Amino acid sequence: ASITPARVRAHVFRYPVHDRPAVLVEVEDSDGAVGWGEVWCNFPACGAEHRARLVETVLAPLLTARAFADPAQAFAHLEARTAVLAIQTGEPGPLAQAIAGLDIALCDLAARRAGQPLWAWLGGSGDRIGVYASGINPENPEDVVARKAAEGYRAFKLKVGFDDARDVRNALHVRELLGAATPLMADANQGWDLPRARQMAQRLGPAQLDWLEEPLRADRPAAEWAELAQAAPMPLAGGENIAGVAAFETALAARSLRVMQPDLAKWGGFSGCLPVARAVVAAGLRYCPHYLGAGIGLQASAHLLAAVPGLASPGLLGVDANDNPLRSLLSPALATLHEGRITLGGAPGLGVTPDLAALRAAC
Amino acid sequence: ASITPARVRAHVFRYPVHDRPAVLVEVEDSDGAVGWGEVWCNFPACGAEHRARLVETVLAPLLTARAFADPAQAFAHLEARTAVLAIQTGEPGPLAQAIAGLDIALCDLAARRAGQPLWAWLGGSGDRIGVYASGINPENPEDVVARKAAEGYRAFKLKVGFDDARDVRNALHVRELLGAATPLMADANQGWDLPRARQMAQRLGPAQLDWLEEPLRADRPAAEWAELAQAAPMPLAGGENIAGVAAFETALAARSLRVMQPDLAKWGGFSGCLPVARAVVAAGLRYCPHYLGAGIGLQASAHLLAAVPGLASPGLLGVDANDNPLRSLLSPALATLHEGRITLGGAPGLGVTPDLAALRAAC
Repeated sequence: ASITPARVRAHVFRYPVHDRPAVLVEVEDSDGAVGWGEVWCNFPACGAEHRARLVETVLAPLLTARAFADPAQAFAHLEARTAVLAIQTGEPGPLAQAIAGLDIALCDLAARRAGQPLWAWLGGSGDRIGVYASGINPENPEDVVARKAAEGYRAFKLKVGFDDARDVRNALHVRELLGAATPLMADANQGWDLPRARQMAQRLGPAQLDWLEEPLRADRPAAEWAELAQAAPMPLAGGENIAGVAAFETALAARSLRVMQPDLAKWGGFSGCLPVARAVVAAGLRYCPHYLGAGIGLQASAHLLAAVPGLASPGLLGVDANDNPLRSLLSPALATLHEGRITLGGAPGLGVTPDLAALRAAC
Repeated sequence: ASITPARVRAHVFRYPVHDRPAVLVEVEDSDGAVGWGEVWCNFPACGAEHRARLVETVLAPLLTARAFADPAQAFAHLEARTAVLAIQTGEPGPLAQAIAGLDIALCDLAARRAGQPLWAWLGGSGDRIGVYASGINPENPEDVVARKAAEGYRAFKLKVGFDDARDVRNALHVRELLGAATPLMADANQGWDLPRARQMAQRLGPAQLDWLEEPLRADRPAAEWAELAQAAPMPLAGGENIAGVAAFETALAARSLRVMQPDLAKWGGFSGCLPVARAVVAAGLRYCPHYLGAGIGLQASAHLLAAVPGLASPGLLGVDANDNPLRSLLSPALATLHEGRITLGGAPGLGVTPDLAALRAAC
């Protein structure tokens, strides 16, 4: 059955730690069914309100003007109808992020209406996936690692790109503290230039990392990346800052990044990321999503990972290691964490319906 | 005399007509001196608040933490220090715009301190410039053209791209009305694909247009612009949606566009646009800016055009044809409009200081 959006809304939340912002969107069909989704908005710090405004004043009008055979058709329609606007305003990101969020909501709506958990609706056959503690801070990792390993995590990702000396210390130390079986990862957030990247890569090798994330700016020429891949001892990862089928297609063909990390709440949602995840896995590469926002986006990625678990190189879902009620409050699956894994269950859709009253009461 | 920003505030205004938005910025010197600027924000309709937030939460701190030899240096610092944030968020536009507005204010501040009108500061030798009624709607062109002619306008630009047949009717009709010596332009706002532009550029030929603006999306590969440029009877114009030094060099390298129109409030400000505007005129091409925002940005554009008069063909500053107090209450140069031309006078800086209190009241 087709989807006829009748009411579309965006809700902004901000939990103070600076705070953790969140943009939740809800789509209501004319017949009453409802779907929920999240819009990436960690940066800038003030972008949450703008993204929510985009959803209500730009996208919503387009969504409630007709019907759509399914989420994918609505995605293409919203992309096509804002292409020029994106060029006029220079806001490819905000528009992509608002559209991604809306796509998760529509898929949630569709799946909830079909009576299937999102992972099944997406073609998956299992609901259990592994995870990893993402974003561990450079202060003293081994400390936060232990807490998480206690919570049930069996994979961790340290943050480097600050002080070459310190970072290398944390990597090797945590490696020793964990053992040799535990997968360990590092994220530099586009913090290095080619020269420094080549060096840190080499220096990190002993840490036996599963991958080195964004060692360079996504901006850098493909050629610089190619050179770093060859030179580096571990596989490179990126995707958080890649958007569009063409962009992912180019990175995929280059094979400089052996771990692709598309963020469904930042671009494409399910309609866009499902096919790129499939392209990555089929190319022999590794698909490992991550979401550092509220629970809805996390649940969403969990369902997608379940639908595309990888073959020879299974994938893990990155869960923000930093405290944040906006995640644990809207991500029931995290309660199943046991032995580095979680199970999504069979609740139709995302498996979570935000309690708005309760969310603002936590803010 | 170096610049040492101390306080940077952004004020948003929305004049109900849905409504005309505006974001004015004021940078206060360490000596108490003040400079004013404008940050482009026509689209999306909800984008004004976000841009003002960017100025106060992201650019202000960078700006007020050090000193700068001149505005150009502060400009280069702001771009470099936000390059990565642009990637992470996909907001190259909002950031460029906020940056451009702040450059306009730093230059305004510098010109005032030197006791000079911005045009003189930019190294200009005259203050008299031509203008054109810009953005006449397709419904009844002959009517508003008559009205604007009565107001003092001796050049006009029509909006096209909606309906092929009606557009060529309007184009030719308005040409008849105006006679022949009167400059006539047309703006398609990236509304056509290559084969349609070729077709229309041909059918418009008899209107004897001075230039066809944005016939294709700014996105299109050089090959499509190169082809259209050859097939078109009139020259092509663009710039509204070209940002960055590298993008203009590319446009310049091809010369498909013979009329370059950088929007100093959208990108680069004076620090960025003066060089490209001078480069355009020296390369034997026309530099015809236009500002459809509020008065501050328009005055800023008039000054730049005065500083870069033109050699081959006299540059023309485009003024919004529709009513907007946000523009009229802040652009006194218009009160000198006589025989399709205005003069900036010797008043320091932009030649105007906004009356926030008054403006809010008018809203």
